[PDB]
Amino acid sequence: APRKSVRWCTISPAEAAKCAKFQRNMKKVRGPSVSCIRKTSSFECIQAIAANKADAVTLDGGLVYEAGLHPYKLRPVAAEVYQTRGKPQTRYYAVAVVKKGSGFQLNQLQGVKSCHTGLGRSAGWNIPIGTLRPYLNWTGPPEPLQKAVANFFSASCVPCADGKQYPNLCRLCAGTEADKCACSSQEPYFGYSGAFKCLENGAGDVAFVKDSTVFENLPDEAERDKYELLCPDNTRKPVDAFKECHLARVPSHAVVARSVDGREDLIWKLLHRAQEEFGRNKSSAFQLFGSTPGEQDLLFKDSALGFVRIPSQIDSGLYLGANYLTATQNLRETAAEVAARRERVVWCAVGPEEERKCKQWSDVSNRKVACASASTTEECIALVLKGEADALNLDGGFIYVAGKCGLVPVLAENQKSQNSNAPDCVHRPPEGYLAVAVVRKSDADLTWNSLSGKKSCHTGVGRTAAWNIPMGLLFNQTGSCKFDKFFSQSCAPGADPQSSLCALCVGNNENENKCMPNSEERYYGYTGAFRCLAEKAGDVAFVKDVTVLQNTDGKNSEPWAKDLKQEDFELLCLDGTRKPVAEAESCHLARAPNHAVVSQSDRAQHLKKVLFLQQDQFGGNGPDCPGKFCLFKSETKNLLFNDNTECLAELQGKTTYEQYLGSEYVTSITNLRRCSSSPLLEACAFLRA
Ligand SMILES: O=C([O-])C(=O)[O-]
Ligand SMILES: O=C([O-])C(=O)[O-]
Ligand SMILES: [Fe+3]
Ligand SMILES: [Fe+3]
Repeated sequence: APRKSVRWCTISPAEAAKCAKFQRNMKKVRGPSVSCIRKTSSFECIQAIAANKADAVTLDGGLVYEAGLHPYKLRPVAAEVYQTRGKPQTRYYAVAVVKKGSGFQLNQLQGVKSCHTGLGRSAGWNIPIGTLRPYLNWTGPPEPLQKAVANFFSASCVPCADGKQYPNLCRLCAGTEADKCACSSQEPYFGYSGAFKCLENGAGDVAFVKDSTVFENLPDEAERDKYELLCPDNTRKPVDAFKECHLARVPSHAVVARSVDGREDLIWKLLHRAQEEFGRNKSSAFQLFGSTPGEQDLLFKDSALGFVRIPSQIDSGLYLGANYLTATQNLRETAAEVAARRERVVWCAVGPEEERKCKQWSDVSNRKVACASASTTEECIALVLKGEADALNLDGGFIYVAGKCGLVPVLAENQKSQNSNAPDCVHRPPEGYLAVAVVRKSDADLTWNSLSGKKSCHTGVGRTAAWNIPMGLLFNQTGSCKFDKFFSQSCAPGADPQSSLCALCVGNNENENKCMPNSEERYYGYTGAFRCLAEKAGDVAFVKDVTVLQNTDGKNSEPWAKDLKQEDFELLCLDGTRKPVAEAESCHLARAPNHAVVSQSDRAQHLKKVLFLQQDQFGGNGPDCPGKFCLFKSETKNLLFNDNTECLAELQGKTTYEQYLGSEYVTSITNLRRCSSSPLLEACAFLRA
């Protein structure tokens, strides 16, 4: 029944002390007990936490990165919230502060003395150095980055820098005997504030710090006017114009904990009580976000508004973002590797079969396209968000998720529509597809109004024609969020493997991977959803009209398909009526938006280019189509794109998910959410907050 204490990790005496002050006042307030361990650098704490010696530590974005790397695998539990000069924030701008009357611009730092927070930190190293890589004249990875920087900066103070090999790196650092250049507050030039004393005490010429460090030290606007900011456009701007004059916007410091058995909630309990009891002028007996003048930013960031709990799918990569991640991974890659990645396009393929086709696409494209893969669509989208993949075609349902996370639709699928299959396609307005409810002509008993307790087949949970269109209509007539109870048993890949929804599913061939939301599940997709209805494992199938047409009347030859005939099938009309498959225009549940390709608004243009070429080579009228590759085909498995796609068309203006999906559907998707939400949809609300 009782639950233990959080062992907080400290890096230097002063910090140990404050930590003790913290433990003290905490028990005095009969709140969660703390313990204070002692190491000599955050790098040491990461190790200490990973080896189960400590439990938490506040870290800078840059170290969050290091922490989440393999051997350690830590994860950000809570993020500090900040000033903003406006609305509080979990992001800050890294900047380069300089004195007025020094003349040099950003592209002229060669030979200057520089003061840095510490080796490894966002705005004290990762951001400025990455920005200055182009002037470093440095090989790449085999050659130590430090050997590069040390040669550029005439002398600097970069705490934790191997001053033994690179003495120019520690040169300007003040600090007694072995105190000099320490990776803690021992070294007086450590952190946003030391980087500023090192600047202000005229020891260096430029300081790479946070957007507020100046104001944190110069309360009087007169003091400030003696300083300026190096803008990335080789101009200088006043210290208060950081929104415009910044090297970059990094994510806030965070409290990291182990990934397995890290006691996240003990940690959050602690912090929650601490803010409430000692945060913003709660107390006077102890102040959490305040430190001494000899040393600042002790334990946490002085004057942080508090913390926000970080959701649980969120790992360092998702936390940092593509942008930050890339630049950080960039300082550890050669110019060629970097350059390579920026020009290829990395598709995310979902599950085993999509990846094989992806591999073919790769070789046949002479690697203009490379591949990445994940078992589930959300996993692909996360890859798209960490920046490991660049795009993936998605169904209305998930276009919505992608959008909620800030990805935009690039181009949309255009099935072999019907008017003039001349060049129209790429400019043909996407016309969507009719979602329908299909039942066999046999069970003539069955109708819309008698679906209750019958068995059902679904393409997948989260998808338009299956999930989103019927479920949204039923939840209407039934007023209940009990989705797994409406239909007797069902198959809807992606559902709880232990719920009724996963009951009718079958897994792959030797029946493993039952219910998985990918091709492994034989009943996944519009095809699988139909097979289900057809192998008599289900009574009603929710797919788009065409699905019937493309698998009956010999068209599909797979054992199950072969003998089907469009005649054996009918459509359940909303008004209880029944019409044959072909009648669909007068008996559909709804008209959904074509699947569409999505990417970060960043890559969209490049992405569009490559896609327009690739599809011109192996597309619907691709010259090397049957020849060496057909992008839009896969033997009815609908791999990567639907097998009836003529081309990937323009969005006709609909450039945001809300515009693309349209008012109604976006709405209709939110109402349902009243019933359910997802860890991704949840992780993104935070990340895009
Ligand atoms: O933490 C740091 O050093 C930074 O943000 O620059
Ligand atoms: O993609 C789906 O599942 C659909 O359109 O029904
Ligand atoms: Fe920082
Ligand atoms: Fe769809």
